Amino acid sequence: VSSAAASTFRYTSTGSKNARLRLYDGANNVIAEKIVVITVSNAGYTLALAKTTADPVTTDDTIAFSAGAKHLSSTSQVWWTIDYGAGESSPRTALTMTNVGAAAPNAIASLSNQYTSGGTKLATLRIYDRDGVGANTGLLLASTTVTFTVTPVLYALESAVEPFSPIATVAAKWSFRIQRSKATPAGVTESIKCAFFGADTGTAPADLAAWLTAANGAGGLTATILPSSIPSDIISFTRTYA
Repeated sequence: VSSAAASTFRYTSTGSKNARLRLYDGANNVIAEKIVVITVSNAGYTLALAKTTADPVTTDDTIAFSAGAKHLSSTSQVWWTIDYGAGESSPRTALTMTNVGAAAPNAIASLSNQYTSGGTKLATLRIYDRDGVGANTGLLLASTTVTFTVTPVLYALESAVEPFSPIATVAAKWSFRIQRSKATPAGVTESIKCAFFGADTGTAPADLAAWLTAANGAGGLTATILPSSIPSDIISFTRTYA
């Protein structure tokens, strides 16, 4: 029918398609017609995902995952994205579907994240047929989700006043120490900026952002806790009451 090279197409939707070859006269009437049925089925995609770390996960450590993608008989490059509860990675990452059948799913490397907060966290791995680089966003080939709990790290406070009863119009030294429920991992030093409000001024920051500004402001101090240590350095605020 032509001397041109073969033409390649990828079907957007699933179902049954009718590759149709037609012969047209001058009046665009069908003379001869040939139909080839193409079955576009997106099933048969297996997505495995699990967490490597098995001990009670803390917010200090980094939780890593092992993930893989497999198809029954299709060896075609797909795209994958990962969501840790905050959204999906903006560039879809290409995956080569070298292995098929039931031998071994193709693995996905460098899957890890650090969870700032605690509680129940879920990780969802999704695979799409087409890259989302452009306006094209192919059908979601498959998805999976694994949920787990992470124990948050709680902070306890020890407080004292250098004079136990601050004399009116006399300076008093508030001393503060911070205890961490879990020892900080080695190589990680924690610098926490703290702001204190005494009853002398009579006005306290009623807003969280105001407290943050006070901590980062002049009337705030910094407590440094060294790696592999529970306690913190003593923090001393001098305040005068009238």
